[PDB]
Amino acid sequence: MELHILEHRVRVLSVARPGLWLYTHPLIKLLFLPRRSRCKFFSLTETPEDYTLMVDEEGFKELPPSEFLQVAEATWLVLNVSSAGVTKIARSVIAPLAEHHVSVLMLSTYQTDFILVREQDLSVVIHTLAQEFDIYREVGGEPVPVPSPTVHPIQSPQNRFCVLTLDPETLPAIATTLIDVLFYSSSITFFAFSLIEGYISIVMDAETQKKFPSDLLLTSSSGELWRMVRIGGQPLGFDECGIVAQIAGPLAAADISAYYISTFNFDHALVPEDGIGSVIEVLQRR
Amino acid sequence: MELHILEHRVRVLSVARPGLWLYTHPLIKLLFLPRRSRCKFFSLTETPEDYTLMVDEEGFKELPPSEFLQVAEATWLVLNVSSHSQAAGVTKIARSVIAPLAEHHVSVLMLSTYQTDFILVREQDLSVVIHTLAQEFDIYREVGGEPVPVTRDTQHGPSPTVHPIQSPQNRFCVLTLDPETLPAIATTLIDVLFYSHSTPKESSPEPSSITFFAFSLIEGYISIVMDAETQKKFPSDLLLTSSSGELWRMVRIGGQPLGFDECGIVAQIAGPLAAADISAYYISTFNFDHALVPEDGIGSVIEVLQRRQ
Ligand SMILES: NC(=[NH2+])NCCC[C@H](N)C(=O)O
Ligand SMILES: NC(=[NH2+])NCCC[C@H](N)C(=O)O
Repeated sequence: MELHILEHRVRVLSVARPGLWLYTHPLIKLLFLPRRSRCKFFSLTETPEDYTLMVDEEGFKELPPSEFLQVAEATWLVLNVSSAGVTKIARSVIAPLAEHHVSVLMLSTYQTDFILVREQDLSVVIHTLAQEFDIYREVGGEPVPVPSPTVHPIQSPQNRFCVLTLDPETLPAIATTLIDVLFYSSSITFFAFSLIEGYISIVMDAETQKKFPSDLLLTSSSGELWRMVRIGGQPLGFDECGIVAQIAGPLAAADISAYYISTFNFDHALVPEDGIGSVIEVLQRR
Repeated sequence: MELHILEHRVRVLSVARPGLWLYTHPLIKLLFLPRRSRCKFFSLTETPEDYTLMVDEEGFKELPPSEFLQVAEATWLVLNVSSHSQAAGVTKIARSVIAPLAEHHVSVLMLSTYQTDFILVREQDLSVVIHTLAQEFDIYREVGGEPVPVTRDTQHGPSPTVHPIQSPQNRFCVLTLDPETLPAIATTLIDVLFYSHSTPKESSPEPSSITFFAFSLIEGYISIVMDAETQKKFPSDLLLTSSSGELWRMVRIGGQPLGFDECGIVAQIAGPLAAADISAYYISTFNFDHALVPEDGIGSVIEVLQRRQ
């Protein structure tokens, strides 16, 4: 098993909903126009609270400072396990990093699971994981060999979610709908779009999927729908460890698959829709 | 022949290039989202100076005031002559519409599109317009999308002058599009309009290039005026031309910003072009006027227009 430190230096941002209009011009650029910036890591998540942006240093330069725009304190590095679910790395990655006081942010996409850590913790990350993983650093597309735990409240909306991908050539065909959804539109709004290393991933409501032109959004498991578990009552911050470990741990022990996405304020786990009853019950035992 | 007063009340605006960030949200909406606006008249023209908007009262509400937004005084009414019974465009109406309105001191704004030629007049001038044109035209007013017969019914700018002209070397296309195919060109249209390098604002009788891009959605119909080089950026089988071979040269009519009060600017261009039977589309922007003539006729046009007095 290999751990890869990817060639991305990511900043974590919050755009306040009343001030999204101001970032329309830079965000349209990052969403749709790859020749217009050197951005290679772009992730946008809409929640009721805010729009969460995970973006590299180059994409970060597109976004001017304002009262509507929060920036998390550190530069984040991106981790990836190779040879689509967080359950499989709960014991090997998530729990050991939580135990060694390394704070994470999660980004599950259609393609793979990204684990983000702060630049300051890389030495601790390597030390913790060098024994189990062959650790590689991505340079020029080539692999090169190298704050107190709390039980958090959980809730599940009735929304049914799809984890989707797209042929990068067909992105222009969904542009107007994606613009409409993002900038102009128990229930909780959740919309995630990411463009990472040319790969498109979209997390979407079943009702929102109806708005898109047919036969463009692709998935290997068509009709596989996911229920959301929202994690935290208060805003979670970026210092507290063991939050992902509280969720992925019991789910791995029950052998239930999960996507995991961290927003600026809250954590979000996606579980198979018919297994939601088992999931709530399993997590109730912490 | 008939003259139709269309069912539109228009405001004329200028968004300065440095203020594009503030207006991207309202502009994208008006361009691509017909369900989210009651707007039935939207015209956007990119120049090096600005973005000129001609928009109805409903679309006008989407645009908040700022140091980057300039709005003309008047509410404008839209006139149209359907004439298909020889030279094309505003040349068809130079003698019948444009010259008489100038003589009776009615200031105009022109918007030639793929479909037809729109003549914009200030609301306060409608009585004079009808009186000037009733003898030649059967005048109708659009009410609920149906024609209704019209039987009822001081200068504050600079003196009329001969305005300096220049002809940029760009080759322009007048294009339409199936409205159902607008989503397919959206990203390219966005890229061209809002994210491209434009020609500097800072003389030449024939400059190499000027930035000029016109898009309009009026009563469901799309019109695009575009550089021939710019056309290559778009996907292949979507833009519709109706021309095989010959394109259009711009004559920019300028000097000082033309304002909205001086009359006889369109007349001093369209009048001689009619006398020389040259096809002309004519687009007014916030600051300047733009005549499009057949590219092979450009030498004749310049020669004709330099005999103005
Ligand atoms: N803003 C957030 N979503 N914070 C929670 C992320 C997970 C937490 N830092 C952990 O290491 O377990
Ligand atoms: N802003 C302008 N483009 N003004 C010039 C428009 C033509 C002028 N008002 C005329 O009646 O002849």
